[PDB]
Amino acid sequence: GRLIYTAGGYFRQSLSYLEAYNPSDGTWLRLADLQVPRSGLAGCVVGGLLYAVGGRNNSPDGNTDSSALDCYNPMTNQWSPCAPMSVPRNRIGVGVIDGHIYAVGGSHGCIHHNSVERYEPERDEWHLVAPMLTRRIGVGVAVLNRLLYAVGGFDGTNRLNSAECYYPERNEWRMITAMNTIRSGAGVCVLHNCIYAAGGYDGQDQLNSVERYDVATATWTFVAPMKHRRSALGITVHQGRIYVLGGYDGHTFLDSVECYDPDTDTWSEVTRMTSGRSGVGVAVT
Ligand SMILES: O=C(O)[C@H]1CCCC[C@H]1C(=O)N1CCc2c(OCCO)cccc2[C@H]1CN1C(=O)c2ccccc2C1=O
Repeated sequence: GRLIYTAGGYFRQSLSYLEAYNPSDGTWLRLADLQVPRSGLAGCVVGGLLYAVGGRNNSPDGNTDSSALDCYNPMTNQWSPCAPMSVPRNRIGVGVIDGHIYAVGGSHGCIHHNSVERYEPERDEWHLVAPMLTRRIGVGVAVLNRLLYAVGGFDGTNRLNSAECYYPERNEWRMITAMNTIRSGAGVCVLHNCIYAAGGYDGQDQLNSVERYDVATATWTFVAPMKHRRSALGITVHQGRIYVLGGYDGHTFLDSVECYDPDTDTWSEVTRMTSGRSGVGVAVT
């Protein structure tokens, strides 16, 4: 009985919502709020515990980029703060290998990070690893074949279609094939040995198209597009299906949740969030 957790987001100001969707019965749970409201964060799971990483607190009182790591235990319904990152990271990407959380790219004020760092839950310590070849904010991250892929984003001057690949054992980055479309704030995940890149922003318009990286052929190819255009969308996989949650379409903050079936190559709206939002962090446990 794994649930889809969504944490934080933005709608007029940065949000503190933690809510859990159940794809079996379609119910939404109302869990303990984040201690600090955050947008542009990322979510992940290690050892049955949900982690909220980075982001930014937009309010009427002002703006503050977050270096925070906070840990949620579904058994206790309690948020506990963890050791902070070396620097604040808004519009962050996150991935997990051997129960270690990688925090990739993002912004602090005018700075656009190429730097990367790794968290050890057993020691409660962050440590820097080799930096990315490109500065990326709004970067999508995916873990495949025990390698951490960084996909798309924004380097301060240009929106990016390029992508690169981290090698944990060698501690080095390597550029892979570039995407068909330029994407910042895309939903990036792994399903059936492929990296999917859904939606995002190309510089002009928000996108509904989805493309899929195959490792053997080393090529990106398009699959069925989403019903609604969206950037800054939450994304995850649950029982062999991709779920995209919310986002921004240039005018509206979406409450819509669409679900991809790779067998039929079709998207469909499975539920709606309790309110519309963009820039959420998502994970499953
Ligand atoms: O971070 C920010 O300074 C804030 C500024 C206020 C709007 C929210 C937030 C933002 O700008 N976000 C959301 C996070 C995010 C992102 O993070 C993914 C990890 O969770 C990756 C790529 C792009 C974005 C953007 C998308 N976005 C909007 O929602 C939006 C609304 C109105 C005008 C322009 C924009 C826009 O550009």
